[PDB]
Amino acid sequence: LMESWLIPAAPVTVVEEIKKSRFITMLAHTDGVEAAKAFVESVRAEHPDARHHCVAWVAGAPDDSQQLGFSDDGEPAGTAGKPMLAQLMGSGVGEITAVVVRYYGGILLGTGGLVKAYGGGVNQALRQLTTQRKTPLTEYTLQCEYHQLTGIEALLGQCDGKIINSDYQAFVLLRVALPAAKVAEFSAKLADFSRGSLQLLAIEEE
Repeated sequence: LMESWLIPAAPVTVVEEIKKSRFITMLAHTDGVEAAKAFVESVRAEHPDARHHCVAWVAGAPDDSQQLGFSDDGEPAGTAGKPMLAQLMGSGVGEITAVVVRYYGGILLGTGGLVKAYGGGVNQALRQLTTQRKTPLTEYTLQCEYHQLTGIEALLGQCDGKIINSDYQAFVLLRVALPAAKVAEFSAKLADFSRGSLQLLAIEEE
């Protein structure tokens, strides 16, 4: 992927009136697909009386990792889904999802008309989105002894590190994650803790 990226620091909600109809775009931070799906429910729930609830998202890598998605929910194919996705791709903001909510007003508009209501809707919201940088943790592996477990968890946590997954065999096989800034400080701390016999390694297979 890439070093770091920007993500949403706060949700956004904007509304608009097109030919007596009611379009309400709602943005928000969503890391991963469950997250995206998570608030589609809330926006649907919240507006049962609205005919359509079109979606789109990126689970940001940002635009490097394609955890991209969309949906028309009854609006003419390629007219309520892709348009809003291309805005999210246009923004260059990872980990975000969008929902347009349609309340039919009695007057129907063309294929163009729908595209400017959906694509455009995500466009307006995007003008009010506040962001924040996000440097993802780096992941390494580390084989230690059981009598060093608690000790290592603690050192890890002091370096803003997180123990990803454990494997309890004859020895402990740990998959750790920590800021790439703090690796050298962690290694040093680690070596002093074990008299230089612990060996932290950088993942490779994937």
